[PDB]
Amino acid sequence: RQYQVEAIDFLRSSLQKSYGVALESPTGSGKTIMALKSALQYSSERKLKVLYLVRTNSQEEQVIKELRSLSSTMKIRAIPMQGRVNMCILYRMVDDLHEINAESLAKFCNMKKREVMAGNEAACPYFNFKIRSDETKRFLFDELPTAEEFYDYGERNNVCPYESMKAALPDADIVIAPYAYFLNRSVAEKFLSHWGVSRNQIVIILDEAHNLPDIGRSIGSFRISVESLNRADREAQAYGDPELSQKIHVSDLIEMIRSALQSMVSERCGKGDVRIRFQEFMEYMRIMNKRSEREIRSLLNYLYLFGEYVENEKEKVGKVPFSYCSSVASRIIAFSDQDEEKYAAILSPEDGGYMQAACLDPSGILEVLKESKTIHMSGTLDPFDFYSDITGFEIPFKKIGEIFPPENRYIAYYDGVDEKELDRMATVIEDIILKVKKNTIVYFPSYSLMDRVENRVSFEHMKEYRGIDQKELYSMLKKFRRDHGTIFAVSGGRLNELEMIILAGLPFPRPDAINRSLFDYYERKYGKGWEYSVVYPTAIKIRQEIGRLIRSAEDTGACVILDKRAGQFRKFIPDMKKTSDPASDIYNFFISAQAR
DNA sequence: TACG
Ligand code: SF4
Ligand SMILES: [Ca+2]
Repeated sequence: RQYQVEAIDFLRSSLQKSYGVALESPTGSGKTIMALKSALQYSSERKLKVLYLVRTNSQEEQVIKELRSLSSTMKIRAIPMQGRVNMCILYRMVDDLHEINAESLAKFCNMKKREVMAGNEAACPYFNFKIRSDETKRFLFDELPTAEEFYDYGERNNVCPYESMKAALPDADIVIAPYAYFLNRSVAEKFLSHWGVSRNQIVIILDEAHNLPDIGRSIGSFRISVESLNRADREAQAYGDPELSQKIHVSDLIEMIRSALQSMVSERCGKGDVRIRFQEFMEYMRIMNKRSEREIRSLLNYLYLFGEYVENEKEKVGKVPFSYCSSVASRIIAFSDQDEEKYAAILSPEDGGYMQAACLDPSGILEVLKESKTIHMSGTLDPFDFYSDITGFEIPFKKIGEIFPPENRYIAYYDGVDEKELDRMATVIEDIILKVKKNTIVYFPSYSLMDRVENRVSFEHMKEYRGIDQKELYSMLKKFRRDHGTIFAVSGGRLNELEMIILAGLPFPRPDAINRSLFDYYERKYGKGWEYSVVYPTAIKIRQEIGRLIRSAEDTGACVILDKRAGQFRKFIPDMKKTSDPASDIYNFFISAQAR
């Protein structure tokens, strides 16, 4: 109700006079409706389309549900859009590649469609008149499936989801797409073109925008792994392993690359990840092979031209024209030409060994979004100054504070909590749990600590473990909402029903190379390394978790933070109490709330 | 100064 009116007003007027707007508003405030109504209002006046970017299928389904409602209220021409990597049914049938890209799939699809047009309808049996049928268009526009549901619909009806989405798109006013789809600039431009629209002509809603920095860093980062090298090696043998020069064959070049990477990892990586200089890869190359830099560069160029050859050979024989040689050479070459200030060259022994261009500053990647009107929504994004510096977005901001009765939520920190430190941490967690007897999830900073703590004990509990799983995460959540007690999980993972959360320590980031790189970056740039690389991400983590506790005026919930250093976060959690025995303090809180 |  009332919080929504003033937020919509603020969002609407802000768009007239700025390139975007940022709204913080708590969980349960209806961010997606506030954004939709503001954007639709604004866009109807000026004849613009609306693009809603989401990071996960869960954010996707939330938005698509809201949009389905409005559909009765008003006429809503919305579809999901995703690229061929997720929506092409055919290629995972005819091939099992371990890496893929959009361009290889365009070439592959276009060839399949030509074969179908030439009268070989079985070449791709998904490419048929149904792509443009009233049945298909009605299901998209009237049912408004998620991309997952539409893929499932497409399999069942023998019709291609990708092409169907693309055919409906000129007639969509609203598109729900992954950040990863739209922020791929190559893909983006084809996509705007099939939409029939310029960047000037859209309002983009950035769902859960507090992730925007990491979404930028992630799409801006790339790596070269040993395993990628190995797949290139195989590809080289299959395609003739030609001389690139001198008496250096493709496989020799690959061996040079791999052995350099392996030597770097063996000599440089101690405790874990380490930051190196970009030219160091080249140095190893030069010294191990007694070659100049210009000679190694020429060989890398020859390796890319070889990959071009492989893509061409694959294409003409009907395969997906993806080349690991091409993919590897372009990453090695880009790795060596990277902005030494905005990026960190990172060496890791993880996953068999890799080298990475870690994008430290996402403002560059995120900048194309300024060509559109943007709406940045999150529960978890003040101090805006921090967001602005980091994203490069200088736009009006409004915080909707608390909308729900403050007495229905108890947040506290306890300062009592090494091998003795664990035993205390466990004893403290135990009293709270056994004594309070309510549906709880305990968040740990690390899996190690989770395990270390998961004895002493015990009480029944479940664990968002190791490499869950996607499927298993659902069975787990569903268990927790019925035969329901205590869940353990880590702050990195994908996490009435939820009544308590216990933070077994503050989820500070690991002091690894990337994080130290980010610290150094923001320290050199703003003298705020600690604030931007440690404090702000941790506050965000904490609030996202707390935020799930109350999603209604009548919802009840407690959170306790088992950490001395928690008072430091009051400036992001201003209502937080200190406690000296949280067991009883919390216990008494739930009694009070039971009174009505 | 202060991150697992
Ligand atoms: S029509 Fe669809 S399924 Fe067939 S190749 Fe193209 S994208 Fe893949
Ligand atoms: Ca190519």
